Amino acid sequence: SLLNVPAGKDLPEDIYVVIEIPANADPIKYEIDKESGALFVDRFMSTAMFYPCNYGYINHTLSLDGDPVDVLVPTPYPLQPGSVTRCRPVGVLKMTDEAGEDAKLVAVPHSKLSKEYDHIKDVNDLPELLKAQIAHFFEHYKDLEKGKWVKVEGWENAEAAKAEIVASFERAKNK
Amino acid sequence: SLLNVPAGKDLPEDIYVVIEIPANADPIKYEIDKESGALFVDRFMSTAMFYPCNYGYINHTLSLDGDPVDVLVPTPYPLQPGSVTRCRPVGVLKMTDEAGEDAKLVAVPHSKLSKEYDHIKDVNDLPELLKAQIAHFFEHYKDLEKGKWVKVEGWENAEAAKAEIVASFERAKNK
Amino acid sequence: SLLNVPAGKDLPEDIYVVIEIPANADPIKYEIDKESGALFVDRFMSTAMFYPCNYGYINHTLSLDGDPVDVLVPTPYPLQPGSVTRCRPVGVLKMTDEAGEDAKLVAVPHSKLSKEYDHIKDVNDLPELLKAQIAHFFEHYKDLEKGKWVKVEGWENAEAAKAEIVASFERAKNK
Amino acid sequence: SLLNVPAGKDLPEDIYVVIEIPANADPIKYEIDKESGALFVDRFMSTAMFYPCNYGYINHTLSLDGDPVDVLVPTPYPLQPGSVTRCRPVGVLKMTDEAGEDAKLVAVPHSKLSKEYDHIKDVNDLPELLKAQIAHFFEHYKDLEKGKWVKVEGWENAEAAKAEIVASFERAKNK
Amino acid sequence: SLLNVPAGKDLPEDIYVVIEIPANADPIKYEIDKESGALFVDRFMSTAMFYPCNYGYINHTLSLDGDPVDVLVPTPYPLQPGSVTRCRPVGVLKMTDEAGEDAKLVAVPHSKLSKEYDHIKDVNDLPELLKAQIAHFFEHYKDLEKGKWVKVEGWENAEAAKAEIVASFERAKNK
Amino acid sequence: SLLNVPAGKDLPEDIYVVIEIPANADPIKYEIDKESGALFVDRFMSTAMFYPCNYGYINHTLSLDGDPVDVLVPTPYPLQPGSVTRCRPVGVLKMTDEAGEDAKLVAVPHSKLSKEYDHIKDVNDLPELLKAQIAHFFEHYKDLEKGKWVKVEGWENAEAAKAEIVASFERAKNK
Ligand SMILES: [Ca+2]
Ligand SMILES: [Ca+2]
Ligand SMILES: [Ca+2]
Ligand SMILES: [Ca+2]
Ligand SMILES: [Ca+2]
Ligand SMILES: [Ca+2]
Ligand SMILES: [Ca+2]
Ligand SMILES: [Ca+2]
Ligand SMILES: [Ca+2]
Ligand SMILES: [Ca+2]
Ligand SMILES: [Ca+2]
Ligand SMILES: [Ca+2]
Ligand SMILES: [Ca+2]
Ligand SMILES: [Ca+2]
Ligand SMILES: [Ca+2]
Ligand SMILES: [Ca+2]
Ligand SMILES: [Ca+2]
Ligand SMILES: [Ca+2]
Ligand SMILES: [Ca+2]
Ligand SMILES: [Ca+2]
Ligand SMILES: [Ca+2]
Ligand SMILES: [Ca+2]
Ligand SMILES: [Ca+2]
Ligand SMILES: [Ca+2]
Ligand SMILES: [Ca+2]
Ligand SMILES: [Ca+2]
Ligand SMILES: [Ca+2]
Ligand SMILES: [Ca+2]
Ligand SMILES: [Ca+2]
Ligand SMILES: [Ca+2]
Ligand SMILES: [Cl-]
Ligand SMILES: [Cl-]
Ligand SMILES: [Cl-]
Ligand SMILES: [Cl-]
Ligand SMILES: [Cl-]
Ligand SMILES: [Cl-]
Ligand SMILES: [Cl-]
Ligand SMILES: [Cl-]
Ligand SMILES: [Cl-]
Ligand SMILES: [Cl-]
Ligand SMILES: [Cl-]
Ligand SMILES: [Cl-]
Ligand SMILES: [Cl-]
Ligand SMILES: [Cl-]
Ligand SMILES: [Cl-]
Ligand SMILES: [Cl-]
Ligand SMILES: [Cl-]
Ligand SMILES: [Cl-]
Ligand code: NA
Ligand code: NA
Ligand code: NA
Ligand code: NA
Ligand code: NA
Ligand code: NA
Repeated sequence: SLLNVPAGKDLPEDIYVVIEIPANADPIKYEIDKESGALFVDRFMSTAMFYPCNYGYINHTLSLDGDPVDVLVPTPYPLQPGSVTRCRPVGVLKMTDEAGEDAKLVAVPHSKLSKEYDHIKDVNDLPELLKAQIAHFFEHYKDLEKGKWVKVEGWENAEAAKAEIVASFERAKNK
Repeated sequence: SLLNVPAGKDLPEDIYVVIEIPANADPIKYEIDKESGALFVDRFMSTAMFYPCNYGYINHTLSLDGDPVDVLVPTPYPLQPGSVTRCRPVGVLKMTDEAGEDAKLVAVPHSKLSKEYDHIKDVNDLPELLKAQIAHFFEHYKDLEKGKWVKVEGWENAEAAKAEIVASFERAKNK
Repeated sequence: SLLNVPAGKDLPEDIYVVIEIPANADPIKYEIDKESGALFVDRFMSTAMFYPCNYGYINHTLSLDGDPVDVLVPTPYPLQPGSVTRCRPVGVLKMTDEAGEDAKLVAVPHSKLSKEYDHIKDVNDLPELLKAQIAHFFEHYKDLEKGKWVKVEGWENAEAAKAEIVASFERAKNK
Repeated sequence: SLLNVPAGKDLPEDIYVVIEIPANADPIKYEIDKESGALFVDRFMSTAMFYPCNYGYINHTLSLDGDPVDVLVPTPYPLQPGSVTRCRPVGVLKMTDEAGEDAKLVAVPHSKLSKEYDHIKDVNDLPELLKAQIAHFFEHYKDLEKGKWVKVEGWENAEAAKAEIVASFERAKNK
Repeated sequence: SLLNVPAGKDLPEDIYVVIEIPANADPIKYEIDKESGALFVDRFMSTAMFYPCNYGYINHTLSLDGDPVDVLVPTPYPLQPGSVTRCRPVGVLKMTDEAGEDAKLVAVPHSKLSKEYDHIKDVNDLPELLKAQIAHFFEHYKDLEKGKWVKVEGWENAEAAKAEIVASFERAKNK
Repeated sequence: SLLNVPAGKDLPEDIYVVIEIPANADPIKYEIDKESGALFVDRFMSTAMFYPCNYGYINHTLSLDGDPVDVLVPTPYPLQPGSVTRCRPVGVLKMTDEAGEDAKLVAVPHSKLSKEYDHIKDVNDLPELLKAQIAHFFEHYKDLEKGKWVKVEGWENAEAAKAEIVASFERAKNK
């Protein structure tokens, strides 16, 4: 099932991301259920916003927030919910929510899937417009949901992203 | 797998529906296979009709027709086949087919997913147009399939819907 | 051409809206060009937001901002850019932008097109979620465009909407 | 504008059809307005049905019902509303509605656009499933609209279709 | 899971195909992973081409190339990735790639799903345009991927397709 | 109508392109008719290929092939057929077809529509993958259409593109 997919072929540079929400999609927040492996509806979003990239997680990781590491994956065409993509981390957006710190990584399709993103090596290589759009999304998408809130802090580099992956992989392994 | 998803967090008011057919979709009737959990094509429909809401079933239920309880779920945007949505029953359409009685429940997204449908408490609160469209769909979608037929009987209330859920949950539990 | 379509069969209660941007669409702001009648791209929006309803204008009207009256039209399914829909005003959102006051009307499909929206008679009958989503959209969609900004003021009723239509129709007639 | 497009390069075998409603579309009945050339919404259909082929009319024709000849055009992919396709008539479905007789022609893409439909020479060459789906659509799509109704009579051949085209072209020419 | 679906109810005439890539889709080559049953991205294709039919495989088969038998399934509407369709083989396209011979079967929806394809009994009954489009796709889709290449050889009949199914089913059974 | 749209606000650097075919679309080749301004179907393409960018022309230009200048416009989201986009030329692909030389320009959305493409100043700044995909498309899309053929020659720079625009604008002006 999706529950058995590796974290990656060679973490932290070569990872797999399980997609929950496609790019360019309707505002339905899906989440894989840890017990069943099934895709559940978490929310029908109240804001007229959409996730700016495909969105999902790295299996077999455990962040300090109790969930697997969250990742945004830009692609040329939107991915299927429940599919798995090989990727390479390039940066991370830090933010604070009602529960504490959080982080949203950005990882690009691995070179074996396409050469398209090979030129993006670190966070400064992501388009400025894309980074601004991502920050604005996380800052505002919960504006109409009482109880949940997000304050965006700022971007960090690929080494910071990779550190989150390794820390969270080792935490899961040792759980 | 989808085979392991609960009937609901607190039946009959708080249920899960496993979606087989999205709203606003092409006329492909999908059904989850009980053995494998996979989504199979049942039919490429002959009529130029579409399911009027997302359509699926309540897992771990057994109706007198030998299948899990059938449910229609209105949503703001169409759901993914194979996804699971938390919902609240509000009414039921009774009908007769080539095999006997049947029923098609209507359940709305649970308040935790969105406040949108909180105002729909019972069958009289569903829009008249939606109810008429649903009845017309079930009356006619099999008009060109020899062997299968449906005669729509009429709507009943949320208590009737809830009774079907409980009866069919207890039948499954006791199988 | 679109340039020759009436303001309405019986203003201000029975109007036509020329659609520029569909509901549930990609974030491309289109505008009809007054000279040619053609649909031009105004902007590829920087924010990950979408217009919450179909959006367009009432032909043969002139508001104090120099443009025809702006209208949002909820529909069951998204409309085609460049199409024309008969509608009935129900409310108006007032706002301030870099140039001055503005207003975004809401008008629902006319009863002759469908009975669906007949129950919405005034602004209090629009769903609260929809109104909040609309306000949030206009408050934030220009957050990443330097030079353009919007501060949302608040909703007014169908009589206020109708007054804007009549004032702007008479201004155009007298230009 | 669309108002100036010919009936055809060589009627009745080689015609142009102005498309109003795409195949595989949402249930929005569009109609071109004779005065403006603009695409208007006629109806948001109440039934959960869709037009089985692209649907439109032959310009510069006048049938006994006061409108241009109505035509269904099967294509491999859905057409744009307002576009024009070169086609060849192959058959006609006769029907009675609240106003009198009507007819819905079927015309296939001309050989110059594609060889795909060259094998369909007459009404017996259309797939049986397609013909049944078309008849069922026209029989039922107005089932929930009070005031409008349709009783389907039966299919006739390409010569019958061609006769309707010629009669209606000559009626328009002589208006 | 998808891993447990039969090869077919009555091979080689009555088979199941697990769909990986829908018809009319974006150029994302998906493949089910043998270990997990999950849908992985194999490639973001470099060419502006799309798979001409739905594409997938027959479970519990093993061809000489080490993978299950590959099958193209024409349908009236595109299928969901990960869904399963009952079908009937009608022909096979032979080709050579960087690793050796290959074959791409064509199988049509089984009569129980629809009567639409019952008239296609053998390879000569497939439309010429469809066969040419399929051959051209496989000849060119890898033109921009270094390392992978395809030279199309030619079509063979339903008996040849059926022989591949049986040989590959027996090879798997005996592994 | 579309017939009255300028070539551009300040040719050759600041042009308008009238879109005929969206990005990421079905394989339907549309062309605006010079007489009517309407969008006609030219071809239902036989190959399983799609135009790699939005495609259209510069109005009020006349190339040596008798038609307005042809332009590809990359955008973040596909454009509407018949819409008009302000753009800036960056390069040109030269090719030979059954009638003689041809050229396909590439122009990016103007800075006023978005900052996204400001970094693309000349042909070397276009992604290599995109350029290869475009060349491969034009080399192969007519492979199954008898009578029409294309041999791709190679790319030239923004000055070459601009020269084509000016030459063809002056030819039209002087017709
Ligand atoms: Ca979308
Ligand atoms: Ca998560
Ligand atoms: Ca969080
Ligand atoms: Ca997290
Ligand atoms: Ca915030
Ligand atoms: Ca649909
Ligand atoms: Ca069922
Ligand atoms: Ca039944
Ligand atoms: Ca049942
Ligand atoms: Ca019936
Ligand atoms: Ca959308
Ligand atoms: Ca405006
Ligand atoms: Ca303004
Ligand atoms: Ca205004
Ligand atoms: Ca603001
Ligand atoms: Ca559709
Ligand atoms: Ca008509
Ligand atoms: Ca009629
Ligand atoms: Ca008629
Ligand atoms: Ca009838
Ligand atoms: Ca497509
Ligand atoms: Ca395979
Ligand atoms: Ca191979
Ligand atoms: Ca193979
Ligand atoms: Ca080759
Ligand atoms: Ca597409
Ligand atoms: Ca051209
Ligand atoms: Ca040419
Ligand atoms: Ca040219
Ligand atoms: Ca060539
Ligand atoms: Cl792992
Ligand atoms: Cl993306
Ligand atoms: Cl990589
Ligand atoms: Cl349970
Ligand atoms: Cl729905
Ligand atoms: Cl609830
Ligand atoms: Cl007027
Ligand atoms: Cl809407
Ligand atoms: Cl009204
Ligand atoms: Cl004419
Ligand atoms: Cl069609
Ligand atoms: Cl022909
Ligand atoms: Cl088996
Ligand atoms: Cl297909
Ligand atoms: Cl069969
Ligand atoms: Cl000009
Ligand atoms: Cl593009
Ligand atoms: Cl510019
Ligand atoms: Na909030
Ligand atoms: Na039947
Ligand atoms: Na701004
Ligand atoms: Na009726
Ligand atoms: Na290659
Ligand atoms: Na050719």
